Amino acid sequence: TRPFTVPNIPLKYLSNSRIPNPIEGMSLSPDQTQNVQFQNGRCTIDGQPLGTTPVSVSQLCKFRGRITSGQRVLNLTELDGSPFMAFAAPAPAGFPDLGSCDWHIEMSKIPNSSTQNNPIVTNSVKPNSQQFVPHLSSITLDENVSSGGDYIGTIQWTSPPSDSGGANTNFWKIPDYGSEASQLAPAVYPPGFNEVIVYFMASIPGPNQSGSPNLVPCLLPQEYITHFISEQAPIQGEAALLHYVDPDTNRNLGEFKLYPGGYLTCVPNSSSTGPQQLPLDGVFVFASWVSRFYQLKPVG
Amino acid sequence: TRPFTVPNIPLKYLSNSRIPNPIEGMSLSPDQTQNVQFQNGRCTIDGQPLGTTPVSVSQLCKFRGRITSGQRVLNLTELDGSPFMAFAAPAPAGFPDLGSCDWHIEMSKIPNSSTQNNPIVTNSVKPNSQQFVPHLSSITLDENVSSGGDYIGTIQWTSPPSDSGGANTNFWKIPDYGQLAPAVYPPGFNEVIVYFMASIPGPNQSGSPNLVPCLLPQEYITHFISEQAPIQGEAALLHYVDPDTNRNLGEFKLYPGGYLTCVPNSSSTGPQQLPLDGVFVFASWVSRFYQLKPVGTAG
Repeated sequence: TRPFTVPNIPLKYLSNSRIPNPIEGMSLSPDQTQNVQFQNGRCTIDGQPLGTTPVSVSQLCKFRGRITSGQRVLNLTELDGSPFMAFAAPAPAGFPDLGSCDWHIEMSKIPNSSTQNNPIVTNSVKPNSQQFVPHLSSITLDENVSSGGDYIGTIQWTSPPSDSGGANTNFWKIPDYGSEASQLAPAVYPPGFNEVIVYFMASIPGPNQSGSPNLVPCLLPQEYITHFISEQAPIQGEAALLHYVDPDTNRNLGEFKLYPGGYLTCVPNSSSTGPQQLPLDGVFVFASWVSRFYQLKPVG
Repeated sequence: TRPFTVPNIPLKYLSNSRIPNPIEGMSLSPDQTQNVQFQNGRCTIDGQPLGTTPVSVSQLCKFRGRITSGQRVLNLTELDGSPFMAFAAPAPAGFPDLGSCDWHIEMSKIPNSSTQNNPIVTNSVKPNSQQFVPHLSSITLDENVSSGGDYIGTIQWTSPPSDSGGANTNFWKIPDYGQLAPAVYPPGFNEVIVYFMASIPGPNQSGSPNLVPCLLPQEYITHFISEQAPIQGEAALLHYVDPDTNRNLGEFKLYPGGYLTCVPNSSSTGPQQLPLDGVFVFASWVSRFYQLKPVGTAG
């Protein structure tokens, strides 16, 4: 019976699980009653990935598809060029889940066949548009692509969403996949007992209305998810009790519950306080399996 | 004593350890006896990173530094903005080690303070140029930078090196940094080093796939760093296993230094022939003299 483990690595060295960028911080949701329905960075702690969650940071917040010369319709594939059908997920593995914003994308043809010239095409996507239908293997870009072929790309930068009545960037949202998308990873809610969900923050370039850090929250560092996928440790409680340990002094900085559904909660010591003030060079370590009744020591 | 293990994940879901890009293939070197001296994707199998090798794909083939408005000199820090300690490493952790090419980069100021406009600045670096001195904590870009500040970026695309008598792109080579992980040689007994290939955008003179080689999947390196399994022989005998049938598809030696080897069954055949949906499984610790069953189709 394989014991449950999380990777023995300091947080500051681990990747966000919605964008392939280093974790800079832990944060609460602006409203702490708020639910999230992220499709990337979703994994049960016995190693079942949910929604669009890929295995590797190398497949995270990427898209692949065929576009016809001088046209705007990207016909989406899996990132290996395999056909995608949404029988089990809302979009291909890795597909971005960055809601309430415009995507300014970069991409290039695969494989390379060129002997000179810049292979990079920049373009943009309004995921609130009606022909944003990744659930049907299709999205339409804003500008025509001169050279047809097999394109792999990523979100280069984000901006507040178009045709939204001047709404700000809001990375706590996900896109509409459907037009109806049925295979979504379920929303996650704060599960009672004074507990709030903890989010791992990373920056992506892009302007926003406040001229502030452009931060994407996720539920779990990607390397945790890859661990769980390889390990497949059986769940033997209603939640996994975790310590955020300073690896130099061996001292516990905070008690946390990691629920079987793959989200982490804590009790903040106040609103002036919480995992926001914790250093980034701590290590999460499994203590024991507890019930959901289990009451945590306030953090901070 | 944590027994030695390798992640239970098919190769095709894993990342290159020199570029943050999915593994597409295994390949031998152009001369199959040639040494390599990659600074990224270097890690002992008991979990010691070597060279610039980062822990995460998130930090891989990336740079950060300060630029003054109207200058070309990028003064390097670590990726979190902390000073580069020039003496522990050849370059900040995750700094690209792609030699024998021009780098066409993209970068942006961190943190964002902007309310409109595109934040991406593009630019060029000749790593073979005079002022490519990362060891001395700076590189010089080809184009002036309008707007000074703290920049983080990556290699967007590669091209054959400038000022090189028209040499091709050679991803088997590193730049001169101006404390290197040591060179890796085939160890003998007709063993060749096995390389894991990923695509980065860019033209080459062959007009063919633009593939970077690396010694280990990054997820393998991250596991070793977490597990720190003690080394209990001169080599970790591995099997490349088809997880559907438990079929053994080939025997490999994983050296403590962090390179994989096989014996190719002929000059034109070997690991390049293997499917990418296998899993590497630790079998046993063996002596460096252990003779591998040759891999690949018989002559």
